[PDB]
Amino acid sequence: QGTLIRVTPEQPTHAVCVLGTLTQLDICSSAPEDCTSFSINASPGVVVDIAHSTWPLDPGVEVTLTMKAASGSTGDQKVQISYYGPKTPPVKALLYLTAVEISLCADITRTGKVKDQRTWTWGPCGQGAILLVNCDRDNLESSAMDCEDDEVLDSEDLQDMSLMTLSTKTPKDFFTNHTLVLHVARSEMDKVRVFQATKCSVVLGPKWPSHYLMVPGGKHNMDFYVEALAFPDTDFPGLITLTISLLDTSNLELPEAVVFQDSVVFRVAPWIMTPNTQPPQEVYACSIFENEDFLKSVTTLAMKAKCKLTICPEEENMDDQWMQDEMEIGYIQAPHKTLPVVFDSPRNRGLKEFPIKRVMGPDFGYVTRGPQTGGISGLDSFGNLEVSPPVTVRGKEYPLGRILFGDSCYPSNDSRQMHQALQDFLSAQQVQAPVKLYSDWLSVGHVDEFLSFVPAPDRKGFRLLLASPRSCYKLFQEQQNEGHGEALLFEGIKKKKQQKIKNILSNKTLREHNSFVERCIDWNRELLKRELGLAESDIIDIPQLFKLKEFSKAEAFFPNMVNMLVLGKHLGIPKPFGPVINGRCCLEEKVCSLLEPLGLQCTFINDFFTYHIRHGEVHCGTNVRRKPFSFKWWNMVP
Amino acid sequence: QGTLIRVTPEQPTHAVCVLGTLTQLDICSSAPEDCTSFSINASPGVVVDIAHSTWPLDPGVEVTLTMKAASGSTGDQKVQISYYGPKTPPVKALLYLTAVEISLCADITRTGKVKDQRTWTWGPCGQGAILLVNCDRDNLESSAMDCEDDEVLDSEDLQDMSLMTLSTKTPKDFFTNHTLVLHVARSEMDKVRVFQATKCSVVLGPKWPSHYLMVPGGKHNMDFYVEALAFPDTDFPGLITLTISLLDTSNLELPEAVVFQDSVVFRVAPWIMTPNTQPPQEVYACSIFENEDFLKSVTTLAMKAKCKLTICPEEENMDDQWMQDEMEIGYIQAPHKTLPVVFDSPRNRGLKEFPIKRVMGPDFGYVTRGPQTGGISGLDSFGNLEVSPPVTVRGKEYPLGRILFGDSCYPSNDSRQMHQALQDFLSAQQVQAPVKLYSDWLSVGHVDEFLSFVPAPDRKGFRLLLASPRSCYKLFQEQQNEGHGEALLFEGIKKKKQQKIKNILSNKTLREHNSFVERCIDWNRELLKRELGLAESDIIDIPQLFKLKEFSKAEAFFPNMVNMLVLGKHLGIPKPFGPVINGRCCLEEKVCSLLEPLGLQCTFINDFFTYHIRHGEVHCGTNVRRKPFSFKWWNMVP
Ligand SMILES: [Ca+2]
Ligand SMILES: [Ca+2]
Ligand SMILES: [Ca+2]
Ligand SMILES: [Ca+2]
Ligand SMILES: [Ca+2]
Ligand SMILES: [Ca+2]
Ligand SMILES: [Ca+2]
Ligand SMILES: [Ca+2]
Ligand SMILES: [Ca+2]
Ligand SMILES: [Ca+2]
Repeated sequence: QGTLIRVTPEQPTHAVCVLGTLTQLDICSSAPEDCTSFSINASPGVVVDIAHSTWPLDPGVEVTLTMKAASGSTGDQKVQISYYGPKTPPVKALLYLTAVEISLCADITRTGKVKDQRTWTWGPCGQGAILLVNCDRDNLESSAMDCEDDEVLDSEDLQDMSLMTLSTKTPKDFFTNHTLVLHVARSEMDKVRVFQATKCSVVLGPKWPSHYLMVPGGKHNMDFYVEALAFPDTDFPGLITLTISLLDTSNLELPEAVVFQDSVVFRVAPWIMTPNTQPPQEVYACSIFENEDFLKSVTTLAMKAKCKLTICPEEENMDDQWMQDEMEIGYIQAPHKTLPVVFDSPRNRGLKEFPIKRVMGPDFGYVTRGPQTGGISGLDSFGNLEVSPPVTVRGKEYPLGRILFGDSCYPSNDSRQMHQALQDFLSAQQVQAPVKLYSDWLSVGHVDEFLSFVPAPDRKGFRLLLASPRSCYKLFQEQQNEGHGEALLFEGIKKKKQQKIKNILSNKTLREHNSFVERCIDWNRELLKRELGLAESDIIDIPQLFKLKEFSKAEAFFPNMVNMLVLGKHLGIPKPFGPVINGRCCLEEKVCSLLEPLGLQCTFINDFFTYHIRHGEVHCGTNVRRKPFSFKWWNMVP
Repeated sequence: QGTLIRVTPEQPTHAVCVLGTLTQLDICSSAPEDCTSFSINASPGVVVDIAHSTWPLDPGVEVTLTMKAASGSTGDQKVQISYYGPKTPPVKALLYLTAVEISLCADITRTGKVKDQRTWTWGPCGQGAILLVNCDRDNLESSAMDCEDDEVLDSEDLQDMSLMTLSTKTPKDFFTNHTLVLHVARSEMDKVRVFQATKCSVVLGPKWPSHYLMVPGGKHNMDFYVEALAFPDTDFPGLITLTISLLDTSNLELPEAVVFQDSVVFRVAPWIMTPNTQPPQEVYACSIFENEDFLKSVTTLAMKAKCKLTICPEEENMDDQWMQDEMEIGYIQAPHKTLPVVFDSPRNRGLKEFPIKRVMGPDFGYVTRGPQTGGISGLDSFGNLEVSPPVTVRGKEYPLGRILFGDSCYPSNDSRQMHQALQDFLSAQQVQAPVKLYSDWLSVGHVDEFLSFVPAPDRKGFRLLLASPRSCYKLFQEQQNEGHGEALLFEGIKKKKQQKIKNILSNKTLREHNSFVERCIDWNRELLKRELGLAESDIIDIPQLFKLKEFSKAEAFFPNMVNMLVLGKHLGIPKPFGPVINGRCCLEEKVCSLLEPLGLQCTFINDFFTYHIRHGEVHCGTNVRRKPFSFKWWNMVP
């Protein structure tokens, strides 16, 4: 800020001046009469500026003091104002000043180093410290997030927290007559916790919003550790402001008087997803009855992609094989710390405990949203939550991509949507600027059922894959044209009725159902084209047929090959069991023919009696954790 | 959006094209073999563009159709694609198109007239309709806001609502196979209500988020009337989006298929305050026991300022004389309608019914916030809510000024604040960008106790007034210097102890208390200087003394003259009853000497045994409604 010091010849004044503050002098308000003019002398530590060697006494003349260094003792710098007139012997008003340093410091340049306007600004030319939600369990002992209680129990825990340092320089007796208090608005106290480091004891938090600091005179440095307890959300834009106030306590009869305030503003780091184009690090599945052979194929694939593997046994599954749906593995990121965090869906089926019990842990965060009992729908399953690779759309850059999730085309009595709380949560993270797609036409309702993304060595570095009946018809028609109309879809499967290409192509109901699906998909195609700035050369159609079953909702006619596992270049694609022609399933060949030229290795995994007949595939039965973007979210300008 | 139409020689295709849409053609995906090249002929209503007179058949060649006018009948425009090769006789794929107009229209230029990107943008170069919260009572009958029920009862009510028109142009039989639906996200349905005008019946609202529209083929225009039901707030940023979807219902077996969507986005108009610099229109007070003479002075003043007058009798007051505190009169503003709206404080003392019963009415809105029973504090009284005149601060313009309200310097066990719900509400209005000041040091705790603003003919067009002990000391000292030390403050008052200037100036405790107040005020001075971009020449000090009573909180030593009524140039200033010197109270003269040169007329109203001894003055016992800014809030860029 600044302060106006009001000087008089009545007697001397005493004031404090915090270094880095603009201090100002009111000279004319008590200049005695007889007087035209004034002069200023000051001790050598005080710099005096005058705009608008002695000056006339005009009320809009401006005088400012700054102080080069902290006072060694009270009143050790002096200012002397001398009023005089044509025939008037000079009179002196005296000002005794005490200078001090009060620097509340934090990582506002975002480099791991703590060294007027306290605002937070995005971009690489911007400013403001980052703060992480301390939502992992470093505490080996119990089952709660670190930040739910009032204590630092491990010292590891401090690595997650943000460092703020108060740095004072004062006369030795200064806190005789002054006290410093640290504080946070009541508005924000339930979202941050602040520990004083001496070991560590809480000083600010949900229970207390202010704390008198115990600070010795001289040069002193006090270290604070800060954790956030809430992600940005609909009712929290994600800034937390911490303030240091300096109080004058000189008069034992009067109340304390504020002399100086400074702040730092923190922005709580958002939860961020990883697209399939990000290198994989760890893979997840369930093990259930008659599953074994699916799991070896997956194991083989992980191994080729360097990935840690992780399975969930039937004692914990409770029959729930759909590892995709209960959770999503994202990250949070600060200059000093980056760590994965599981977004745990309120789906709450058999896998309900898996995210809490097995995933949340040392350097592994947890978050959840929406109602935990009831109020939910299939569209809340995280097979319906994906994210694009980075894209630029008509000049605006989405360096972390854009979250995608499925929705209906309009709300009705029969329509489903992802719960508002999740949608609200995802938008509040800002940096991935969610897009709504149309998936309610699918029986299960998930965007993973009609799309996937894969890395590609050229263009923008990926391909959007989309399921395409058009493409499967063209392929099958082609095969009929070269004589293979007799070929049998479902060849090699027992307790299932083979069907010939000729009878498939002639089936008019099937051709109708697929035309309706073609429309549902094409709608999303243009939608993705617009909202991700894609062109056709970014997109590849995967031959895929559907059918309409109950409520005229759409299921996969044969294994949904786009519902694949993407481990870098190693694809784990469902086994279509197509019509076999010249030794090979023509589906597999068509796919390979589209993906192998991009460096991709296609492994066809058999999921037929395990997952496909249960209305899901490989992607639906697995999950991946992947490398965080290198791009720092705070450099975006959402 | 756009649509991709996929053409084949297999058979002809049929499609709809909404005018103003980019329609695109996939030619290569089924071009028969034998074929190098293609040509396009089309009926005269279809415009064909090709980038990248006959063209080679390359998949990245681009073909787009636009249509000049609505179809008179189904398929009345044709496109014919001819594939051919070196030795291959031409083959034709046929596309039959139906063009239609679907224009959902609203006042997006903000001029009272309804005639791709559906976003709302601020500023005078921006775009997006405005929508008002229908929070008045045009319904003469009952006591609820118009918008709480599901019906339009008066036709006057429609003047408050916003007009949206659907404008279609189709073949006569078009809605044989297509249906239009109007909708709003479930997220927003509890905040808007939409009536179809035929008279008017609700079609969208809290209970229903979609509605099948009954629309004849041909040229038709359907009128909708929209009201909002919620102001922008912490959980509502203030946009409401209404969408028209076009569905294909051709196939009786398949589900409906979306063909086209368009939207309009409305922004719900914020509640806006009026500073004292805005011309007055209506004045409010109470009448109580032994009040009569206060009320005549006020009546006289209103009359000179052209103002409607309005009083509240003791049957309704219930002893509550503080008309300032229970309410604040602001406005809401759309291009088609502007109307005042009372913000009604949760204070809920004797005047509790006055805003509901007597102020809310025909072209008079109502709003309220915060808890209605308990949870409140004195700082929630609207003597603690003010607004500045328009100001520019370091280049950023605040054309409606900035709300000011009082707060503590930091939260403690003894501190008070205005309730979070009000603070949140005020910030959510955006356009007045509230500033927090320090008022908790006052016993009562209100910013009207230390500041006021008044119009001024020069400079920025106002003066900030601030209470100033400094100034009262200087004045009194001056009077002692010219011999009048003997003069008596409280001269002319019975049952009150006169005190001489000499004994006042010598009273060291009083001089101490006032020094502490001087600091509390000076803190706000710099605070206002910064946040309103003020300079000293914008500010005038009003001589005023205080004392500290209970919890060392500050009360007025003599009637708080800055707690005045401002009716344009006609000021209604409390009667200080100062020491009388040369026929006149020197306080009154000092004030007059500061204000009369700005054109201001100072009337000193006696409120001493009526209000001053009850810890409030003229401003505290009254209220004003004033002319809305002419500047349209939506032209701001907050
Ligand atoms: Ca802890
Ligand atoms: Ca931790
Ligand atoms: Ca769960
Ligand atoms: Ca950790
Ligand atoms: Ca997912
Ligand atoms: Ca109504
Ligand atoms: Ca109305
Ligand atoms: Ca009330
Ligand atoms: Ca009205
Ligand atoms: Ca007010």
